[PDB]
Amino acid sequence: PRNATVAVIGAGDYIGAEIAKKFAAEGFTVFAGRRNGEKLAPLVAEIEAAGGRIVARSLDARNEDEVTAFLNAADAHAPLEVTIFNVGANVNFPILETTDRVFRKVWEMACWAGFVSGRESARLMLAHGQGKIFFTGATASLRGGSGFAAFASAKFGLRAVAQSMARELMPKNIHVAHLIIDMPPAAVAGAYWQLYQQPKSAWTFEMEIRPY
Amino acid sequence: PRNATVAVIGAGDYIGAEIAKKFAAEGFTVFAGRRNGEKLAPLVAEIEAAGGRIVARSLDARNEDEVTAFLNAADAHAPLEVTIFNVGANVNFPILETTDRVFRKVWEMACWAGFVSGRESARLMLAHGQGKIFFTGATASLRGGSGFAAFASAKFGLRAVAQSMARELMPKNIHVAHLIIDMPPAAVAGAYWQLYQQPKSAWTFEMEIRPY
Amino acid sequence: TPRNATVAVIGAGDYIGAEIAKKFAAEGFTVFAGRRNGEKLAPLVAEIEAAGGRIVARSLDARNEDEVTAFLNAADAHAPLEVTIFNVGANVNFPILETTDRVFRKVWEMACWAGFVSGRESARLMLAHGQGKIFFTGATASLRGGSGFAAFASAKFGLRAVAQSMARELMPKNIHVAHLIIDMPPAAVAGAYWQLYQQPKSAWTFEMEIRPY
Amino acid sequence: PRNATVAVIGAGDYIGAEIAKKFAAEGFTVFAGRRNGEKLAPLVAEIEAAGGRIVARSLDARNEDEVTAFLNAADAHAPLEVTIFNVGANVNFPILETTDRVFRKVWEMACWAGFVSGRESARLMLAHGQGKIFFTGATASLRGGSGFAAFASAKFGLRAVAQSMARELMPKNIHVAHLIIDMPPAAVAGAYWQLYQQPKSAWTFEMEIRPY
Repeated sequence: PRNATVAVIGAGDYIGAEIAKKFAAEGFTVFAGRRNGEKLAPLVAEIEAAGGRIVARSLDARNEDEVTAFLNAADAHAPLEVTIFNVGANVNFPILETTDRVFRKVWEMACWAGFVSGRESARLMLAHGQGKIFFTGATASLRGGSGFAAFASAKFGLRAVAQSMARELMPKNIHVAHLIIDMPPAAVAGAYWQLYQQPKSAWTFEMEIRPY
Repeated sequence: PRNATVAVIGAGDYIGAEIAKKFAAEGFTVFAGRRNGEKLAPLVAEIEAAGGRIVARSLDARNEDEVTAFLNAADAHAPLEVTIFNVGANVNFPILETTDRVFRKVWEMACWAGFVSGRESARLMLAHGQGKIFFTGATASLRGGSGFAAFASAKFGLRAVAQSMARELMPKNIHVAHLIIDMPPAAVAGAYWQLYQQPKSAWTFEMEIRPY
Repeated sequence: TPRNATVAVIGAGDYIGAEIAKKFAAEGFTVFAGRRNGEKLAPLVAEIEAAGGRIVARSLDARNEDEVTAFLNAADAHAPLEVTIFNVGANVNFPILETTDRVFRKVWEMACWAGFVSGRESARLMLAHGQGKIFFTGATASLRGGSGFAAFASAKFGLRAVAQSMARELMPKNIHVAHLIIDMPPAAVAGAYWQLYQQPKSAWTFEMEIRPY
Repeated sequence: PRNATVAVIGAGDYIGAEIAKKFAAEGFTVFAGRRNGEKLAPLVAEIEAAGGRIVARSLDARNEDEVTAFLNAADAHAPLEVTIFNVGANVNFPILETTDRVFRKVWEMACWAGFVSGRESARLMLAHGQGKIFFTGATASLRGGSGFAAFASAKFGLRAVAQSMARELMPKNIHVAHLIIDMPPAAVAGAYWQLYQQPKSAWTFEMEIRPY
């Protein structure tokens, strides 16, 4: 056991669940959040039967108050050392069929939410003097294809937040990273663990993984 | 001459004025747009003095209904052939001092507004079967520096919108372009004219200019 | 009215190169046009001269640094060298195990080495006049290396770096170094190079990508 | 042991030495090459006192015959499983001062040698049905600065070789990677160990590391 927490913002999918499993398996108390937090009960049982610690919460990440409360709670339980922001929103609409609602919603889910998760984690971590903030990217963080104006906009948006944060906070002992996924959920979790284990002398900001 | 309109969304600054001057000098009826639309009066004087046609309007680009009406007003006067989105927003705040309001407001001015201006320009131009949609970018569209989380996030976001639109609409005879600036505000207006003059067999999506 | 100036077109043997020569000659420059077999430039010379333009055709193997240097020195001696356009392609594809020592070396000599020498020697000549433009033709293989493209992409990436490094050094010294990436009509590429030529120093583009739709 | 060899081409610097020490400690038989192979004698003595296995050879990486013989020698000892190509050439000259001799020598040491190293490694590895081919890059692999025409040309060139080889060979079970440096040399060795440990479902092609 470590006297430390890991926040997994977006433990709904298999990737998010695997990240939770992995950091729990390594002795962190995992705070896991998804929209319908009752659906985390399978994951909790499995992790706790394996002897690991997890606090499951319902969380709409679009809501900045809930994100702040989620992260503050994690840090109150034990010092927050790692946040993994894992909130996707893969949608495709031709530009004319991209509504105001969809564009705003995707930004709120995939960019706005990551900004708030990143800022509030930084606030908690800088008080401890160390920490790691990891964001999940996609190929839409790198290039905007046809139909992906809403989605690529939010993912480019998140990438820029990660960059600016890294420029500011890497010199302040916070490892900001951006993992672009393009597999086993478990392989994504292993990749986050690999970023976690990097020493200060050789930190990677951006990594892309593909399955072969 | 000409029987067609140019919408210059962001005619408030020096760059926006010069673009309005340039496209009017080349025979287009320029629909200029800024916040305080009555501050366009010295520009409207100078342009009409030289024989150019200009319709000055108040415009808050964040408001999607105002943008839609602005672009519809331009098209109703003469077929809309060129939209140039040129909306500022250059701010710097450390991550912890980047407020909810700043982040959301910067996105609204610089990314959301660009998406609306773009999608609505596309609707109108596709009726005429041709047209050009140009977006002004910055170094912050390409990399996020320290303190630039809000601004870089929004410019990255605009880049992805421009990219996705280009992937879909360039095959449908609409030249979508993204002009990155690091000048003569007049030199920027010239660069846009270069992009306008390009034939369909040699269209550039992204062009970056800087002085020496 | 003739400009008292030359343009070196290194690689005037394809349609793109010929159109570049046609364009700069149409705008009043004397074009020095080089291809491996200079006698094959005879139709181009005839066409340019009948339209009122000036052109000197030479045989030039751009892998040969002595020939590149002599070609550029000759152009500058004629009239001040103002624009060099390096347009030496080489699109070839071989799986990695089938990419021979010969193919890899030759593609580098033609597409990268030749560009370095042309660039360096053009810079030497142009800096004496205090101005000039040095343009390099790139490809998508300048930006990413696909399967089978190890030799070609290596040389194109290599050319792009040379261009970047020359630009960082010489743009503040009044040389517009540029890199035009293509993937037409050939007349369109010439237009794009003319567009780059026309840019004022308050707004130069280093790299630009074009494609047809 | 691992009953396998690791070829370190460019073991004459501190980084090269550390890569050798690292893979030897993990039970590989390291084949270490540098221009004067007698200067590897201290490293051999250090690794072998620790219980590691290493063979030192003189190698001029510009010479394709020597590179091929080096890698054949490695594979003849035990299956070549990892090749790490690590031959730098960090020189700076203004363009007019970059001689024919310098531009060619730099390509020969830093690009040509890498190509031959990669092609020959792939030949040997494909016969065993697996392998990893790693290339050390620099910031000059990504952008060319003033004075770096020779170095950046060769480094860009090598990046491209790595890219093409990766596209072709990752589907055929060879992990090709490009580690961009910029720091302790042990940190570089650690990052290559990271890349070695990546499972097939989550391989990264390119990773940048820098110190903080």
